[PDB]
Amino acid sequence: GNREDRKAKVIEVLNKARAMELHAIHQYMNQHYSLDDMDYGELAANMKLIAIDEMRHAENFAERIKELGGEPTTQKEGKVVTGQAVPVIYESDADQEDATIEAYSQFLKVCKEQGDIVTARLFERIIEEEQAHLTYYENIGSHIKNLGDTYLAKIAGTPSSTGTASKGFV
Amino acid sequence: NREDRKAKVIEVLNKARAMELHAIHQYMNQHYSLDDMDYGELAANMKLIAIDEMRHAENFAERIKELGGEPTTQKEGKVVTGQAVPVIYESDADQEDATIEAYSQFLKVCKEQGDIVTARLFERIIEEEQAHLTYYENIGSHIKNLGDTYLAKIAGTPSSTGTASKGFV
Amino acid sequence: NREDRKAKVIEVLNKARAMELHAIHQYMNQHYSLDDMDYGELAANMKLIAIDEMRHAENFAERIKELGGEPTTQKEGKVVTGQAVPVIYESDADQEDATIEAYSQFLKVCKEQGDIVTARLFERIIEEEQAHLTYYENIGSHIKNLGDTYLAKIAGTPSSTGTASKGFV
Amino acid sequence: NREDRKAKVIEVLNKARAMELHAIHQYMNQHYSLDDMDYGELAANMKLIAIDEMRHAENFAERIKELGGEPTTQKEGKVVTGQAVPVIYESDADQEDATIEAYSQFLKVCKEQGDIVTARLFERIIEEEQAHLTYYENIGSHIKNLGDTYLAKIAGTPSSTGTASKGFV
Amino acid sequence: NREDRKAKVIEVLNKARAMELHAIHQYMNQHYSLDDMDYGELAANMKLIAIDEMRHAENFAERIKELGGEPTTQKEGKVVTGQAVPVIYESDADQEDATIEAYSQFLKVCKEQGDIVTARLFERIIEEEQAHLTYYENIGSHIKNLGDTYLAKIAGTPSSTGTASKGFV
Amino acid sequence: NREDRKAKVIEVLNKARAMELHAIHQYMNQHYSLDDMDYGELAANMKLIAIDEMRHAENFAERIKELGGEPTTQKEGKVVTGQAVPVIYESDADQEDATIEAYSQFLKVCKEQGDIVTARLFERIIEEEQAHLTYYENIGSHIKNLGDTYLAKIAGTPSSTGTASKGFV
Ligand code: FEC
Ligand code: FEC
Ligand code: FEC
Ligand SMILES: [Fe+2]
Ligand SMILES: [Fe+2]
Ligand SMILES: [Fe+2]
Ligand SMILES: [Fe+2]
Ligand SMILES: [Fe+2]
Ligand SMILES: [Fe+2]
Ligand SMILES: [Fe+2]
Ligand SMILES: [Fe+2]
Ligand SMILES: [Fe+2]
Ligand SMILES: [Fe+2]
Ligand SMILES: [Fe+2]
Ligand SMILES: [Fe+2]
Repeated sequence: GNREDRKAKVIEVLNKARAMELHAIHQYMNQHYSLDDMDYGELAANMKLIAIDEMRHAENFAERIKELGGEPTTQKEGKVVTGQAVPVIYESDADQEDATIEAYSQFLKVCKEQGDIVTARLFERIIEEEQAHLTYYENIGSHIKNLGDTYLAKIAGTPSSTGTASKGFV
Repeated sequence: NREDRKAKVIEVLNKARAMELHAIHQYMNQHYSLDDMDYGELAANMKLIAIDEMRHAENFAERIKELGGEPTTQKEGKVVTGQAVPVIYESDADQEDATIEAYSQFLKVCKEQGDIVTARLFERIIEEEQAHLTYYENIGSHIKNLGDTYLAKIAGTPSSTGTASKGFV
Repeated sequence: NREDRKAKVIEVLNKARAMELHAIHQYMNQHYSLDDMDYGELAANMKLIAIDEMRHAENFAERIKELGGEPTTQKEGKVVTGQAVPVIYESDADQEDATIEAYSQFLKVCKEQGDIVTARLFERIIEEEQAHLTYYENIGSHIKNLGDTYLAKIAGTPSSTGTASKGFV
Repeated sequence: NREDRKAKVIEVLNKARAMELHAIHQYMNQHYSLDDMDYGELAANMKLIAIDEMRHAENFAERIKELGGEPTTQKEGKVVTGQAVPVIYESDADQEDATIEAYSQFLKVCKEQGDIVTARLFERIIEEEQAHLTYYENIGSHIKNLGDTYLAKIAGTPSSTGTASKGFV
Repeated sequence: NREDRKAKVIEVLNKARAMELHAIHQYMNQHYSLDDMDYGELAANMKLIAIDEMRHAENFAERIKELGGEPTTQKEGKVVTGQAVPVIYESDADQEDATIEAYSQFLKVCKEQGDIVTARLFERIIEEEQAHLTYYENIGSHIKNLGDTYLAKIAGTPSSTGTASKGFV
Repeated sequence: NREDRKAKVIEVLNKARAMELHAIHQYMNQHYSLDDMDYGELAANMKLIAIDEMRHAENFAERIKELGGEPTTQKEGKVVTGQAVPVIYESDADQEDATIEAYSQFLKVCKEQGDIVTARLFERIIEEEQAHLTYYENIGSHIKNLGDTYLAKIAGTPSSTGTASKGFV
């Protein structure tokens, strides 16, 4: 289609992806608070670090949406599942990252269809980061499945720090 | 006694966290606009304040967990988009003021319920909200009183908030 | 005057009765939750104490009739739903304590009105409420000091309160 | 969807439960009067029918819990007091007849929402309401057709409903 | 058509029977593992539910024979092995829920084909499946909320389901 | 070695269990027909023998678990349906004979693998299969020698195998 139409179709998949990120941020941070509460430090820490990757994805999608003339969404897609036990956390996050990669690859095809190279490349890079998340989650899930409590005993009491504090305003 | 007290504090903690979640999205939205407008300094500071609200959201969640509750994932209120520069600063000062007002009452509940740790948490965050309020009031005043000469000075400034986010990848 | 002495005692009996009707709904509400949760012995004793409150309600009504009045059908206050197990026992203890205080005052009115039979009725029921209070305090103390290890013991226990309600059908 | 079908059944379950709570209070009110009038066998059967409704109210509440809902604690409508013996059996019949009509409709909703278990629960309770209906129409007919000649035979009969309520104390 | 009405019902009867054959092997597989882990009460009840499934399979076959059909000997789906304890009670609950959904559809086919006797069979068995579902949910809830503290209680319990097989030798 | 000795025995145990699963379905299929034909004593005894096979399948499964294995859920071969009464008893005699042959080879492996306990399990079960074999040969002999005169005697006889199999519901 025309210039405006081309931007609009891409703005639409960008807002769908971004809404998926917003969901991931809250879901992963929800699991983070639980892991932290259970005092599984290394697990709690990497979960937050992955939530921060999703915050960056959300921001990148937003910045591209503005560059195309659109308005970045503020609504998350789907609802957050709370109270998941450890094995459910890792099995569900693996499923969610898989679904994400599936959807983002369809979104990339749309960008290519609309002749938007820059946005297509954005999705490409982010899909590669989602793959890292998927592999991480699959591996934790696999050890939980195969090694049970004996694997968890080693994470118990480990540091949970994600580094120096959030460069903020105050 | 104890059980009732805990439940009442968890309720105000979640109300506050819900307000933090609103603020994160509202400020980041305005941050995208300022960046798009290329007012770097305003863009940068708006995001840094958004990261303060993220840390508030997280401190509330952690206290909620310590008290046996579940931290909410829904924001309070709707995000307003398309605000022009004068409206951004007038509204944000209004939001910060209202936030301090509500948190002050939340604080009071914590004291009535005998929860000193949660009261101290609110106290600390309220002091950080006062800093946000003052910042927004100040930008608002210079936009009211000086416009362009002031905005031309912000035009083209760096919008970097420092080194990139420690993440997983 | 005989009629005013009766009117005055019927008044406190209906207040008491309304409190019983509340307690029936409140404790049975909790019973449905404990059953759902499959905490058998706890569900069963909760319902057994509710049945005590039904009996109280019944005895208050029969004395009211004896005095020429009309037993009320409205419960005092409202029932709290969705209470978690720690809150169930803390609040139920609270409620029994408040009942004994209330009833201790109603008994005073009876004596003041020269009604020995109603006064003895309140005295007999008050001792039963003491038994309810001690029970709830005891469970409350176990859930506080032992938490999930105590509940693990109750998990899956029988929830029978004996033979089913003899009824009409 | 699954949650929509459960919510719709919970709604008609809560309506029915509110009708049961009302029947419990209405019929026990009459029981207090019949006992006061010293018509023991009428009073005893009235209380046994109220206990049937208590058991219906409990069954509905348990099924509501199984479906994830919250059982109501509010009765439907208002309790009429001070009814005379002819009015008692005339209105109890009307009420039983109206409950069977409503429950037949509630049953239809369960089926529409594909809830077999709840349909059979309504089905079984309707057959018990029918036994209540028949009892009230029969007593009502004797009071209307025979009056005092018939009541003379009930005067001073036993009112016991058997061994008293297993309770907590 | 008389023959076609029977044919359609026999088809849903064979489909339900195939689900029953599956449940039998799936539950007994988990029974062998729970016994292997020496959680007697859980192993025992798991095997008692399997035996309920054997009886449903048998009742379906008998109705199929009455209708002139041939009872299937293939199970629907495959058995999952090596499940961990939380997975056992999560899947069985899911499987009981799915069974109820289907049997209610099967019931509708019988009514449409005007087979009252078969519909009534499905109705009764659906009530039994609901008792199974409730059981699995309760165990999975205790494993979820109490973990090993609950299992410690079960460890080393008797696994007896009673007197042995009334068989031929 | 120890594991390989266990693995070889698990293999013949699972082969035996697959044969039991087949006999259960094969014999119950014939039980369904015999009942439909209303030859009760024959239908009763066929079901009783299938319950014996159920027990064998269970003992094999239990032994497999003891050796670290997974009990198979797949049956050996196919169920033949629609067999005439004479074919039923000739084939089952033939099936029992072959099982004893196979079982006797399986016992050998146990001994070669140094597994005394599993060899003794096969030994006790082989004695039961011989009881089954004699039974089936006896009936085939009456059908061959006496035909319809034998069946006239069994027609309308009781088919019960006892009170229902105690289950969960
Ligand atoms: C971008 C973006 C969004 C999307 C908002 C939108 O509406 O577009 C975004 C959204 C969220 C939201 C929700 C939450 C709240 C989640 C919850 O509590 O459930 C949420 C929570 C946090 N983020 Fe977040 N954010 N965010 C960054 C960017 C974005 N953030 C950058 C950058 C940093 C910088 C990290 C640093 O260096 O300290 C960063 C850090 C945090 C920390 C870590 C703070 C600490 O440990 O001190 C927490 C907690
Ligand atoms: C269930 C349930 C409810 C509904 C509460 C809810 O919110 O779901 C429930 C509600 C009430 C309410 C009001 C009253 C008060 C009636 C009035 O005074 O108007 C009320 C009254 C009575 N109930 Fe009650 N019910 N109910 C049982 C179950 C429930 N009942 C079971 C079971 C038994 C067992 C029968 C026995 O063995 O005595 C039992 C017995 C009684 C007796 C008999 C005491 C005695 O004779 O010693 C009286 C009076
Ligand atoms: C063990 C075992 C298996 C193998 C499953 C596995 O994968 O390990 C086993 C498998 C099967 C299978 C198929 C069927 C279905 C037959 C068919 O319809 O083809 C099958 C069918 C039945 N079993 Fe069964 N089972 N099972 C016992 C043990 C085992 N069961 C025990 C124990 C009892 C207990 C009876 C008692 O003494 O009370 C018993 C009884 C029955 C009854 C009798 C019901 C009644 O008369 O009420 C029927 C029908
Ligand atoms: Fe992402
Ligand atoms: Fe991701
Ligand atoms: Fe804040
Ligand atoms: Fe602020
Ligand atoms: Fe009481
Ligand atoms: Fe009490
Ligand atoms: Fe009723
Ligand atoms: Fe009724
Ligand atoms: Fe079944
Ligand atoms: Fe079942
Ligand atoms: Fe066998
Ligand atoms: Fe055999």
